[PDB]
Amino acid sequence: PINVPSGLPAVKVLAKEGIFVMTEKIRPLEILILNLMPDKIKTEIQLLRLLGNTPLQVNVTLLYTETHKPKHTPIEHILKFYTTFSAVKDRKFDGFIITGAPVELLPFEEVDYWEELTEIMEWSRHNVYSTMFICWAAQAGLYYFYGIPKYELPQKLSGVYKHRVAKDSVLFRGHDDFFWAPHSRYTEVKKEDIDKVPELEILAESDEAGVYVVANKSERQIFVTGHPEYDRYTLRDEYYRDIGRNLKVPIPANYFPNDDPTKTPILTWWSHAHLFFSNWLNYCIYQKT
Amino acid sequence: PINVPSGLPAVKVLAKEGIFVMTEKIRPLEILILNLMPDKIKTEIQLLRLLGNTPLQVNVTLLYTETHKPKHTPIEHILKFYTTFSAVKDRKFDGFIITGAPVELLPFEEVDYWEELTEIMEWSRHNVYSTMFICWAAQAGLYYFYGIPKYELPQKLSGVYKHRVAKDSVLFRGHDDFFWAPHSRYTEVKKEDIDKVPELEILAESDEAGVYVVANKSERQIFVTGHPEYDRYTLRDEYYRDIGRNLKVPIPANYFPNDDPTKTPILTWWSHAHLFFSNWLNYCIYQKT
Repeated sequence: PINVPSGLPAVKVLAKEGIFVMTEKIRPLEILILNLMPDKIKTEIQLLRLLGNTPLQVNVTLLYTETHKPKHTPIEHILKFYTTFSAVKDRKFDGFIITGAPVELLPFEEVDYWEELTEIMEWSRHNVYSTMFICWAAQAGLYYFYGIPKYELPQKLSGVYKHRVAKDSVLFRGHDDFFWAPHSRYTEVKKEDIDKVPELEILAESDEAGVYVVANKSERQIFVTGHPEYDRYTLRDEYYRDIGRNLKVPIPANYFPNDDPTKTPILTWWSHAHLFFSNWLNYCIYQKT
Repeated sequence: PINVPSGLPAVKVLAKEGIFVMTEKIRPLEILILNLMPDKIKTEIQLLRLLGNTPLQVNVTLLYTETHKPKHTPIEHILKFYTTFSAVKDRKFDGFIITGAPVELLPFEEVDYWEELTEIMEWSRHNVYSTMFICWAAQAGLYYFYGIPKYELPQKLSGVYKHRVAKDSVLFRGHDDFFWAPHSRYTEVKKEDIDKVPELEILAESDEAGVYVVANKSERQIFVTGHPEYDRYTLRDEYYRDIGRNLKVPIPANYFPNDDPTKTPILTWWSHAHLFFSNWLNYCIYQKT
């Protein structure tokens, strides 16, 4: 069902979970991913897992900035699998995901590649049917399209938080009254700013985590502040990493049994993640363009 | 997406939840429903809700026994919308749902229409790709195909119960470690009987509710002992009904806030229900026949 570049690590990883990606030649959906994460291989796997759960054919195209300051991912992988804005200016896509980045703490305009991002964002307004913006990207987009500013939090929001649906959307078909989603970020946007923009609507939120999903009335722009796509272990690995660097930090919230980091975490947000991305593909894209 | 008979009440009901059924003329999936419930209109709505959540086209055919002893549903509705085994012997279907019935307390062979049911069940072995059997039907089928007997429970199992996945299946893609499903029945089948039949596998179970989902190795037969398709209110209406008949009975388990029947119930099993029926349609049927 989902099609991806030939040697992508995700193929063999996902193959282990019954998810058989492919690498060969109604029409398939064209889904673009602008991967801004530091661990690009992990994020690929997490997103591809959810784009594949479906009977629709998806073709995935992996995009990067021409500005590369080497973070985690090695240069070879980006060179092999990733393309630039220039090679896709001229195409149109049914969907587009712009992922998080570890960049919350700078003003938007003082990010290396804000100007590139801006051109791409603007382009997606016209060449992508529905664009989804995750984590810091939600903030970048809410800011660039609607003037919605971000704010530093007293401390880091890191854990799994409980949410409710604030406004009906097809995106939340199949949801229970309450669901869980991970958040991991040092900044936030606010109901009170968003509330001043009629084009925007708050679809889900959390008392602990705040605004979670906001969207256009047409749902051609969807802003997600958390990380529904994270693995059971994602937060744990981050925790063990920081602790191993002798940094003192909070145990992620509502994640570890009894808040015990040796005791393995309980997976509570898979259902939401899967429903959410299926609905996007089926309801926000396939049945609309 | 989902197609159904012209005047079905479900059309207008589901239309209220954005689910636009249809009534006109890859090919559509042919899904047969043998509705044995006493409230046939309710069950239609509950099942159609979950068969429709999908990008695949489904055509639904509503089947009944030629034996009718009038329960709840009026004769006019059955006469208008329902057809008999004879009119469908000759067709083949991709999927088939056989629903519950209020019949647990009789031996199988002393049910009015066991012999009709038996002929239909046998037929589905050959003319239906994947057959799903719910509530009492799970028991009828487990019994008829594998010799698996049912047992009376000390008291009635009535509530929402927590479950785990016991064996991996595509049916449970997107599930959390633990999920909820309603059960409402006076009888049960047992791990210990099922365990003696290699063709069977237990896919989900509950410590409180017991065996929940069992299946063929090919998943061409799926047995569900609970009612994932129930509305928020289904258990409440049953409760108010029985209490109004001055019958003393248990408050349904894990359903009412604080076990208070005026306080409205919290919907906790929608996610599971939706994932489960999507997976059936996508993974157990569409990608196989």
